[PDB]
Amino acid sequence: MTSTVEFINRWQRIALLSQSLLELAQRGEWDLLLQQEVSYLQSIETVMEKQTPPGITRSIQDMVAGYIKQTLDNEQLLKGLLQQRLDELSSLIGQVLFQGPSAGLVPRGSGGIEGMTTRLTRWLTALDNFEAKMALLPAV
Repeated sequence: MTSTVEFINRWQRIALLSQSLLELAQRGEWDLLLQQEVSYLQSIETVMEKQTPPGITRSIQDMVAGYIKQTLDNEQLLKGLLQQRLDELSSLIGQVLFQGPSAGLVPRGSGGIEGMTTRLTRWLTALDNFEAKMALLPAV
């Protein structure tokens, strides 16, 4: 049951990762967001590579759908929080737009803020990508 184990375990990892990253975002610990970033996005992509058949079984789908509720709620709260956070941060760095919930805040950071902005913008658009594409999953 290798594909079963990988599918449920990876959804479990994404659920626990997004939960952890949510708590950290609520506490202001952006450091572990930047670290576990690559971990979270990797787990997302690799579970989505495990395309399960239309006729998925009861227990698998129930546990998976639970982890899907976890990660989509955690990442929803992450998405809005980090959208408003990068909003404020770009306002601190220079000036934010009245509306700019996309990859446009700080075009050339140059110094240490360069990595922060480019990561978290690629991150938010990869979150929105996961959200959308996994909602578009015809067979999970």
